Amino acid sequence: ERMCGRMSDFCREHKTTLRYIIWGILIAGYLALVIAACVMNFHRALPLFVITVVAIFFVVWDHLMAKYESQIARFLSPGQRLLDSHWFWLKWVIWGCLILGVILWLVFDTAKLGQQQLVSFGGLIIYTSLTFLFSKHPTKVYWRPVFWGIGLQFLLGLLILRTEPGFMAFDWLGKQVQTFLGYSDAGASFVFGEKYTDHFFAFKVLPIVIFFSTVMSMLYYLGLMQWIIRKVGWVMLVTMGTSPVESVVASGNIFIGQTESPLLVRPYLPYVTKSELHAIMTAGFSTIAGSVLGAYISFGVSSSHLLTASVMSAPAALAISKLFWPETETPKINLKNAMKMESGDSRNLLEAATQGASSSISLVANIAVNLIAFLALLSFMNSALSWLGNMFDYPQLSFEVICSYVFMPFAFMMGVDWQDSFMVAKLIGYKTFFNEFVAYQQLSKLISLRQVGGPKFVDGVQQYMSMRSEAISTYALCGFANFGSLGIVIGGLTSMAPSRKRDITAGAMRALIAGTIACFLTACIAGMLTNTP
Amino acid sequence: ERMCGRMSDFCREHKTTLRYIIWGILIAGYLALVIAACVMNFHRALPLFVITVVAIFFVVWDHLMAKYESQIARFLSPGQRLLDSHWFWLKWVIWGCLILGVILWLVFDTAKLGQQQLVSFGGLIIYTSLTFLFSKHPTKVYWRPVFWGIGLQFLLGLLILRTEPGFMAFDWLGKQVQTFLGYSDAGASFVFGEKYTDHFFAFKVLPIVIFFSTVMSMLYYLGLMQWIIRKVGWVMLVTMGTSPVESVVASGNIFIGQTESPLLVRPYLPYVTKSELHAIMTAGFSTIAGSVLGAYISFGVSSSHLLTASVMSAPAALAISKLFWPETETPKINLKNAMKMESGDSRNLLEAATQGASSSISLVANIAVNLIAFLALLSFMNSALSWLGNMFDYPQLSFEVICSYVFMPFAFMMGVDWQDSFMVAKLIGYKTFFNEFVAYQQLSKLISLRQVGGPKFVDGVQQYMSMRSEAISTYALCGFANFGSLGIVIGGLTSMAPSRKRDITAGAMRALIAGTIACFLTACIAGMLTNTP
Amino acid sequence: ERMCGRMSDFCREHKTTLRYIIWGILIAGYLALVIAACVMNFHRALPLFVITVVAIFFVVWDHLMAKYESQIARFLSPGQRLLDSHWFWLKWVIWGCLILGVILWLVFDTAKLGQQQLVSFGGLIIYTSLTFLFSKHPTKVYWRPVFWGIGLQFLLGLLILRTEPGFMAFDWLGKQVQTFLGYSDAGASFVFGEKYTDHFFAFKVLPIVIFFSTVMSMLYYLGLMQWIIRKVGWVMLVTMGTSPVESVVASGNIFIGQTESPLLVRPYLPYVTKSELHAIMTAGFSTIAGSVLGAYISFGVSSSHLLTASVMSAPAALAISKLFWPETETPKINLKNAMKMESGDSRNLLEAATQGASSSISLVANIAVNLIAFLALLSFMNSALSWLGNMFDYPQLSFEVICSYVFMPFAFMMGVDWQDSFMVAKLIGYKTFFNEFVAYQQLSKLISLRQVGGPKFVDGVQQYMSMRSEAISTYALCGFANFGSLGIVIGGLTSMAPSRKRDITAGAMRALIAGTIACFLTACIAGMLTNTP
Ligand code: NA
Ligand code: NA
Ligand code: NA
Ligand code: NA
Ligand code: NA
Ligand code: NA
Repeated sequence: ERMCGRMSDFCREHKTTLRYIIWGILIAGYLALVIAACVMNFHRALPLFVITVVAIFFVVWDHLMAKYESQIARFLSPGQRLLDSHWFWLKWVIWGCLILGVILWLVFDTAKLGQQQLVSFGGLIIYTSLTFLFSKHPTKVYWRPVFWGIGLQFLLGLLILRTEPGFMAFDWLGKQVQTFLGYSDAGASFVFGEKYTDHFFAFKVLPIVIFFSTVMSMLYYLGLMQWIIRKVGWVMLVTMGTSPVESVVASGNIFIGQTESPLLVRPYLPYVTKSELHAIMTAGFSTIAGSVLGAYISFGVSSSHLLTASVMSAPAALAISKLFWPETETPKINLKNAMKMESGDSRNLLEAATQGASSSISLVANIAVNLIAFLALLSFMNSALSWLGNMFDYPQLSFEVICSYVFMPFAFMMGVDWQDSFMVAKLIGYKTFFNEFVAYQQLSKLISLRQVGGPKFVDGVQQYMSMRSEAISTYALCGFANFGSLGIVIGGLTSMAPSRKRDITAGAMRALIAGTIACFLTACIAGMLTNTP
Repeated sequence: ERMCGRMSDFCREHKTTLRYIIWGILIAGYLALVIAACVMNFHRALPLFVITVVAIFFVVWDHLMAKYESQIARFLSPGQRLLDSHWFWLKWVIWGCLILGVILWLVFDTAKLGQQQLVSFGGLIIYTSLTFLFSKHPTKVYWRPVFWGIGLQFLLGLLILRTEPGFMAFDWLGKQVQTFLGYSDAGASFVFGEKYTDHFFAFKVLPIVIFFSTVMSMLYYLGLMQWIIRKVGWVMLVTMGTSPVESVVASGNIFIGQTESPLLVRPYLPYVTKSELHAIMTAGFSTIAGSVLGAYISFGVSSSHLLTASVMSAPAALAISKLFWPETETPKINLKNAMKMESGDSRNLLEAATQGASSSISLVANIAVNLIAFLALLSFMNSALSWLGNMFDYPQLSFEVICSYVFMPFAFMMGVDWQDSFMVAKLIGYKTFFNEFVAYQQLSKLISLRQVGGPKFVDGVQQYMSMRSEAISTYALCGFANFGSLGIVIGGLTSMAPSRKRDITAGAMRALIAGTIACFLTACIAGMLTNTP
Repeated sequence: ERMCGRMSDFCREHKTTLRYIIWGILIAGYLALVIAACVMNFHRALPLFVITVVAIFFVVWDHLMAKYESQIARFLSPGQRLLDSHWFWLKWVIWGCLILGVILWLVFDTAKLGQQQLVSFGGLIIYTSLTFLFSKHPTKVYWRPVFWGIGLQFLLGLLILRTEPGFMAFDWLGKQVQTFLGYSDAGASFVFGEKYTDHFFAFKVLPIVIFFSTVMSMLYYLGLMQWIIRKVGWVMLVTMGTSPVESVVASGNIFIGQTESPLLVRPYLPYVTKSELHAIMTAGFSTIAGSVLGAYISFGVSSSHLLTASVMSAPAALAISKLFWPETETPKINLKNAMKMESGDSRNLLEAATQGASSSISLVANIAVNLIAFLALLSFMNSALSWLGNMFDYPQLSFEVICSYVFMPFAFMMGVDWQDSFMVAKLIGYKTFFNEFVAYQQLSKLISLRQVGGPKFVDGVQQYMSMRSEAISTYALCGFANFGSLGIVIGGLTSMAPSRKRDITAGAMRALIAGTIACFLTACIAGMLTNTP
C-alpha cells in the first residue's frame, strides 16, 4: 500500500493549503454565478448582488477589526483623553442640548399629534418613577443605562415608525416571515392530510412552531445567530455600560426563549452577581422567541410591530432591571468569556435540523395542553361569576368586566383613549393571568372585526377599537411574563446553576414585574410616536 | 431613603397584625356580599348561604378540636375506663344484638326482595371465606378491621341506596360532575376546532382528563384534598384499628391514582411493614382516580354509582388486605407523621394549574396507545380463534365466548341472575386482561342498547341486560387491577423506596387479587341492597 | 392450620413433578385438539398440523443438540482432520470449481437476460473494489467473510427469486403481514373514530407502528425472536468466520432497530474491538426494524422485496464491514456469552404488551415531526433554487434535478437502465439527505402511477419507470443510513458504553458509508437476477 502511504503523506504535509484552495474554488464558483446572473439581466439579479455585497463587506470588516484592533484603539486613545479632559464642563452642554431637543420634539410633533401622545410620554415618566420609588437600592442607582436605554428605544422608534427607509425595511422583513411560515404546509398536508385545515390550530399552526425551531437550530449551528447577537450586545454594552453577560443575554433573548437564552453563558452563571441574575430573568420575561412568532402572525397580529417590539424590548429590559435592582457588587466575568458561546453538539446541518425538530415536541405539547386548561378554567370562572352576579341582578359579571376596570389605568397611561382603554385592559388581564397566546388570539378577533367594517357599537357594546390601540396592545403583550412561568424559569435556572437556588428565587418576582414594566415602556414610546387616524 | 427605612421598620414591627387585619377585611367583604344577596332575595341565594354556613362550622370545629384536644380527651377518659371495666361481659350483648339485627334485616328485607339478593349475601360470605383460607398467615388474623370494614360498607350502602337524603345527595353530586366536565369543550373547540366532535374520544374525552388533572392539582395546592383525606382516614383509623399510614393511603386512593397516592407518605415508606405495603398496593388496585372519572361518565356510566363505589372501596380494600396479609410486626410510624402530607412545590395557584396540565400529557398518551394496542390484539385473537374453531364446525369461538363461561361463577355469586351472568363475565374478562376503559366502553354500549328500547333477543342472542346487573357491573369494574399494571406499580414504588424492592415484588400479585376481591365485595353489597325492577 | 402446612409440605416435596405433569396435560390437550381437527377434516386442518409438526421437530432437534453435543463433535472430528490434511491441494480444486460455476452462470443466464444484468454484476465488482481501495487497513484484509457473504447473498437470491418454492414462500409471508397490519384499524377506529381515514398517515399508519412494536415486545418476552436470531447468527458465524458478537448483532438487526439491537450484547460492549464496533454500527445502518415495515407496506411497497432485502442485508453488512475495517486485534468475548440475551423485566405477556405500546410513543412522535420538518425544508429549498435558477432563464432548477445527475452513476452501476437511472437517483437523494420514509413515499407514488396505466411520458417528462427498477430501488432504499441519524446512534451507543465514546465517534461515518454500500450490493444482486419484462 505504498500509494496509500504517499497519499497520506501528501495530505498531511499540505493540509492547510489543500482545504484553503478548495474553499477558494467554491467562492470563485459562487462569484461566477453571481456575475453571470448580473450580466444576463441586472434588475432581475439585484437582490443576489446586494446580499453578496453586504456579506463581503461584513467579512472584510470583521477581519480588519480582528487584525488591527490594537492600532485602532491606540489611534482612538488621544481623542478619548481630550474628551475626558474637557468633560467636566462639556457634560452640561451636551445634557442641555439633549433636554432642549426633547422639549422641541414634544412641542412641535407630540402636541401636534394630540393629547394621547402626550399622555403616552407622561406614562413613560410615571412608570420610570414608580420603578425608582420601589427600587431595591434607591440610593445605589447608576443612571447612565436607564437614560441610554430609553434613548435607544426612542431612536429605534423614530427610525422604524417615522422614516420611510426603516418603515419599508421592516414591512419587507415582516412580509418575508409570512412567506416563510407557509412552507410548513407541505409537511402538515402529508402528516395530517388535505383535511389538515379542519383543525386549524393543531394541524396548521403548531407545525409552524416546529419548522421555526428547526430553522433556528440550523442557524445556531451555522453561527449566524451568535454573530448578530454579538453585534447588538456590543452596541448595548458600549452605550449603556452594562456588564457583558447581561448584555449578551439581553441581545440573545430577542431571538431565543427565556429558558434557553441563559445557555449562552452557562459556564459563567455560578459567578454572576444578583443584579446580573435579575437582569437575565427580566430579559427573559420581556421578550418572546422566534419559534412562536409565526403563530402570532398566523392569528393576524402585525409582523412589523412584533419585530419592532422584540428589538425595542432589550434596552428597556436592561434599563428597568438596572433601575429596579442596581449593582452593588463587582462583576467577575469579562467580555471575551461572555461573547464566546459554546455551540451545540451537532456534527452537521441535518443533525441540527433533527435536533431542532425533536425539541419542538414538548413545546407544542405544553402549548396545547396549557391552552386547553386555561380556556376551560376561564369558562368555569365566568359561569361561577354569572351565578354569583345574578344574586344582585347583575348576571353580566365576568372576568372580562372586572379586568376592564382593574387594568384600565395602565392602558390609559400608555396613551390609549378613554373608550379603548377598557378593551385593552381585558387583554392585559388575559396576558397577566393565563399567557400571551390567549391575549393575542383575542386581539386577532378584534383586528378581524375592525377589518370587516361592521358596526362599531351593537346594543351599546363596543365591538372593535382603533388601529393605534391595536399597535399599542401589540407592543404591551409581547412577552412571556405571567405568574405561571415563574416556576419553570426558576427550575431551569437552578438546574443550570444549582448553587444559586437561594438567589434565583429571591429576584424572580421582581424580574417578572420589571419585564411587564419594560413591555409597557415600549408601548408608551410606540403610542407617543404613532398618529391618530 | 429615610421614608423607605421607616416603611420597612413599620412593616417589620407589626407584620402579624397587618396581614391579619387584611384577611379580616377580606372576610368581612365576603360576608357583606352574602348577607346582601340574602337580603335582596333569599331563595335565590340559598346555596351560597349553605356553603358559607358549612365552611364556618368546619373552621370553628377544627379550631376547637386543635385548641381543646387535651380537655376533651380527659373528659372522655372516664367513660372509656368504665366501658373497659364492663366490656368482658358487655361484648357478648353487643355482638348478639348485631347478629340479631343482621338476621332480621335479611328475613324482612332481603328475602322480600328476592333470591338474587340472598345470593349476593352468600357471595359476600364466600369471598370472605376464600380470602381467609388462602391467607398468608391464617393463624395471625385480627378480625376487628374485617368486620368493621364490611359494616362500614353496609352502612354507606344503606345511607346512599336506601334513604331519600343520601340518594338525593349523591344524585346531585353526580349531576354536578356532568356539568363540570362540559367546560373542557371550550379549550377543545379552539385547539381542535369546531370539528373536534369528528374524533370524539381523542379530541373531546381526553381533554376532560386534562382538565380534571388540572383541577385536582389546584385543589392539592389549596389543601382541601388533604383535609377531606384526613377526616376519612381518621374515621377508618378509629373504627377499624388500622395503622395511620395505610388508613391515609386508603382514604387518599379514593381521589388519587395508585401511582401517586403513596407520595402522601413518601418519607415514611422505607420503614413500613410488609402488611402496610400490601395494604397500600391493594388500596391502589381497588380504586380509580378523579382524573379518569369524567371519561367513564362521558361513556354513559352512572356517576352516582361510580362515586359510591369509589367511597365504598377503601374499607373493603383495608379489610381484605388485613385478612389476606395480617400484621405480624410492630408498626413504627405514628399518627402525626402520617397525617402530615408534604405539599408540592407550587408558588401560586396558576403554577399548580400548569403543573397539573403538563403531567396529564403522558397519562393521555399512554391511555390512547394502550387502547389502540389492546383492541388490535383483541381483533387478532378473535380472528385466530375463529380460524381454529372452524376446524370443529364452530367458527363462533371467541374471547368473549370463553370468558362468558370462565368468569360466570364470580358474577353469579355477586347476585346477577343466570341469564345476565354470562354477559357480566365478558366485562370481567375485559377488565382482567386489558383494563377498565375497555370494559366500561362495552358496558356503555349495553346501557345505550337498553335505553333505546329495541328487542332484548335477536336470533337467540341477548342484546342487553337489566339495570340492576348494570349497577353490579359498575361496582365490580371500578378499579385499576389488571395484570399489565403490576410492572408500573412495582417500578414506581421501588423508585420511591429503593431499599424495599424485595418486599414490594413479593406482595404485588396478592395485592392485585385482593383488590379484585374488594371490588367484588362492594358489588355484592350493592346487589343485596338493590331491588329487581 | 395443619392442613395448610401439609399442603405446603406436599407442594415443596414434589414441586418438579407437579408442574411437569401440568405441562404434560396441557400438551396432551393441544395434541387432542389437533388430532380431532384432522379427523373431522384433514384438508381444512392442514396448516395447524404443519405448524405442530415443525414445532415438534425443532423442539426435538434442539434437545438432541443440547444433550449430544460432545458425541456429535467427536464423531465429526475425524473428517475435519482428514479435510485439514488434504486441504493444501484441495483448496485449488474447490476454488476453481466455484469460479467455473460463476462463469457458466454468467454466460448461460445473465447474458441471456440482457446487458443490464451484466452491468449489475460489474457494479457488484466495482463497489467491492472501491470498498477495498479506501479500506482502513488494506493490508490486513481477511477475505473469507467477504466472499462468503457475497455467496450467501447470491444463494438467497437464487432460492427466493429464481425458484418456485422460495418465491411462493416469501409471497405468502408477505401476504400474511398485509393481513396482520389490518388489525390496528380496530383500535384506530375507536380512538380516532370512523373518520380516522380523513387523516390517513397520522390516524391509520402510525397505529400500525404501535401494534407492531407491541407484538415485537411480546415475542421478545416469549423468547422466539432470540431463537431465530441464534440460528441465523450461528449460520453466519460458522460460514464467514465472524466474531460471535457481531454475528449476533447482525442477525438481530434483521428484526430490531439500530438503537435497540446492541442491547442484545449490552454487558460485553465495553470489551469489543474497534472492528466489531464498526460492524455493529454498519449492521445498524444497513437494515430496518420490524416496527416500521407495515408503514412501508401501507404505502404500497412490495412486502416480499422488503423481507428479502432485510434478510440479505446482514451478510452484506458483515462483508462490507470486514473489508472496510478489518480486524487487527484479538476478540475477547466468546460464543456462549454472546448468544445469551438478557431478556427484559416483564413479569407476564400483558405487561410486555403495555411496555411495547408505551415505547412506541416517542417513535411515532419523532417520525411525524421529522417528516414535517424535512418536507417543509424541501419546499423552501425548491423555492429558493427556482428563485436562483430564474436568473439564468432556468426556473426548473430543483433538488430533484440536481440529485438526478449527482447520484445517477450509482443507480446505473446497480443495473438500472439509462432512462430510469435518473429517476432512481432522486430516490437515492431523498434517502441520503432526509430519510427512507420520504423515499418510500415517492416510490409508492411512482408505483401507483405505473399501476394506473396512464401515459409514460407527458410533455417529455417520464412519469413512471419499469417494475425491475422499482425492485432495485426497494432493495437500495432499505436502511436507516442518513446523515441525521449519526448523532442519535453515537449518543445511544455511548450511553450503553460510556468508556468507548472516543472509539464510537471515529468509526460512525465509515459505518454509515458501509451500510449504504451494503444496500447497493443487495440491489446489484437483485438486479442481476431479475429479468426485463
Ligand atoms: Na426571549
Ligand atoms: Na417585549
Ligand atoms: Na386510586
Ligand atoms: Na373499587
Ligand atoms: Na436494523
Ligand atoms: Na438493507
